Amino acid sequence: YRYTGKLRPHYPLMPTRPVPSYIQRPDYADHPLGMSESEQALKGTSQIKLLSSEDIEGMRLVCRLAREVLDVAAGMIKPGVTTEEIDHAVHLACIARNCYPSPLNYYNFPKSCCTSVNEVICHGIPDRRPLQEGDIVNVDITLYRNGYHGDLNETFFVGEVDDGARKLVQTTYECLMQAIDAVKPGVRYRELGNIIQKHAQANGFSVVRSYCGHGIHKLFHTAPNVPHYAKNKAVGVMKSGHVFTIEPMICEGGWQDETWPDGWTAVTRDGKRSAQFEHTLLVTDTGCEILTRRLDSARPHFMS
Ligand SMILES: O=C(NO)c1ccnc2c1ccn2Cc1ccccc1
Ligand SMILES: [Co+2]
Ligand SMILES: [Co+2]
Ligand SMILES: [Mg+2]
Ligand code: NA
Repeated sequence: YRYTGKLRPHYPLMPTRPVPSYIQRPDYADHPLGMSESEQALKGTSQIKLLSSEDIEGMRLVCRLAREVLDVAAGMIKPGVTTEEIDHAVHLACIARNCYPSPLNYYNFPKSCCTSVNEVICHGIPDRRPLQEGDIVNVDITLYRNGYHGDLNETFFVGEVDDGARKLVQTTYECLMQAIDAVKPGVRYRELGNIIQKHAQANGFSVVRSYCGHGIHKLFHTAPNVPHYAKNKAVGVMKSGHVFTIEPMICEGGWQDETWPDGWTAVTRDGKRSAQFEHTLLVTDTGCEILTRRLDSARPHFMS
């Protein structure tokens, strides 16, 4: 395998972390290939759940808890910290909040969060590599509580970064917020990729095509499919009571991705950097609520 950049996996991985049996588990947690029977059943349906009041309270709760866990991870980002140590802290933080860390054994993913450095687009596996000054790193969190999943991510700076890193991360965050600002009943899910790609291209960046936003609630990934690029053919119209993610991945060079031999880590084919942000959103009559927002600070972590 020809690595596309400088990054390499740093093995061994710490042995798999257990979740106490007192924590409710999603179906895939105990499936040997990590398959979700509930996702596979709804595979090939395009109908989007209208959440009940009970469902909405359950999503507010788990999305609030997932934000608290991302904020734990954000506190740790500095030179010399391993991504494995971030994952260990995340894993304990979930457990402390009576949540299952959704990524764990999702299609056999080995860890409790994804940590994506520099050319990694998404789904990076926490490992023994110490963060270096100049790195950008994304931490992607998803929790499962009382049957509901809540999903968010942010990209962070590792000490001082270059002007390129600042522009890439700022623009990706702007893409996400412009998409969110368009969300309201009656808007087609395919329109968000037009707004995202228009703002990436105006700043000289490309948009990953292989990974999309998703419906989320009782399932980790379900309808709708929400592409981040222009002129996609996503099916569906936003209705009050829909919940889904927007999670644009923006790249310095081309959009093309490939996967490491580990089967998970997605990287730019050209080895240039990619950044990502993600929120979980509830469509309301007036617009949108950001279920994974910060409650106690106006700005994402990179802004400070
Ligand atoms: O937080 C997440 N997204 O916002 C999240 C998303 C999608 N897939 C995930 C994670 C967790 C683990 N896998 C599963 C996987 C399956 C085949 C290839 C690569 C990864
Ligand atoms: Co996520
Ligand atoms: Co997601
Ligand atoms: Mg090394
Ligand atoms: Na990256």
